[PDB]
Amino acid sequence: LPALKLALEYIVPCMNKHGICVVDDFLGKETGQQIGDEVRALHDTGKFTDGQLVSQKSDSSKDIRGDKITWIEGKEPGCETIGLLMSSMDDLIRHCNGKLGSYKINGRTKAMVACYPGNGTGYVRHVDNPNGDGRCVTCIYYLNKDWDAKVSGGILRIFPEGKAQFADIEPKFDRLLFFWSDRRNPHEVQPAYATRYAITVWYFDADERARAKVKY
Ligand SMILES: O=C(O)CNC(=O)c1nc(Cl)c2ccccc2c1O
Ligand SMILES: [Zn+2]
Repeated sequence: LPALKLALEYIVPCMNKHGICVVDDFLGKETGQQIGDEVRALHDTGKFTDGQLVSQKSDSSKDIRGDKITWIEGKEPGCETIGLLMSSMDDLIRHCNGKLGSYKINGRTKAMVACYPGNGTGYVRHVDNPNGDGRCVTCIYYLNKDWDAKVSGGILRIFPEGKAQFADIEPKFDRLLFFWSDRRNPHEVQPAYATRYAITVWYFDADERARAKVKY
């Protein structure tokens, strides 16, 4: 489907009504696989950090670390398909401008590739942008083939601001996700028992970002 059709007939209305939207088979198998290879290459070549310090025991040899990350601009050699993913995300956002709430997106962060090693670590409940730093939309792309939460866990659980119920999102291969970055979407990553890859990009609202500068 053309970016515009997907955006106008689904993303725009979905976001305004739910603020949490999922798009499966975003780029297709071939492209998704190539991205998976680039991300795996980054890992195998030691480009990721050692992982978030989860448990710092008296002894450091036994320390437990979680999600590993690496920032990608999208033009570096070996990550061009990722840059392509980022472009696809952008073209999609552009077709939504003026329709995603009253926000006016004028920029984004670089891509943050994250890898949960599968040692039972997850990510505590949190809000991406709780202090109004400009980020209005969180965009996540998953690259995990044949991922079964019942077996590997790693489920993304979001707790919509008012609703009681929460939404469980599986980090399925070639899946794209959109959700408001503010306090309306507190979320967390349940313990992952298998290698879990995801690529995140945050979009900035023009006004919020402009005055964020003031307050720093
Ligand atoms: O990956 C997922 O399905 C959900 N991930 C997150 O919500 C998430 N959020 C933040 Cl702010 C960070 C921040 C740093 C590293 C990983 C993060 C992460 O996976
Ligand atoms: Zn988050």
